[PDB]
Amino acid sequence: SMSVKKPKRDDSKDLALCSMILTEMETHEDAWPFLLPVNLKLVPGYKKVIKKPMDFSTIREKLSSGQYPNLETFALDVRLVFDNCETFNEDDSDIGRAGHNMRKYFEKKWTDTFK
Repeated sequence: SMSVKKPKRDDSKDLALCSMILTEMETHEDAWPFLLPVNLKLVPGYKKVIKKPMDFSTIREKLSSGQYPNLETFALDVRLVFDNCETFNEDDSDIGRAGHNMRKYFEKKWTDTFK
């Protein structure tokens, strides 16, 4: 509350560490469905169904331009990429399996880096 604060967690490395995680996601072999925005002209149904499209390149631009106020907003966009993927793709498809794998990969890096 006013003049009553928990001890200050060091957040000065968060930007660099989120960049490193994102590099590792970008370079994973199953990253291909997620690297670029879904082409809303060429993929029927995507525009209407997925209210908030997200992809790694868009996260990279937002990161590089100070559009994440803190590490939680960064994790919310990463998770959005995988939540979108599950919304649009069957579990038993290459892209559906890609999303589950990437989410797992992300969550481990996240826990090991910050928890």
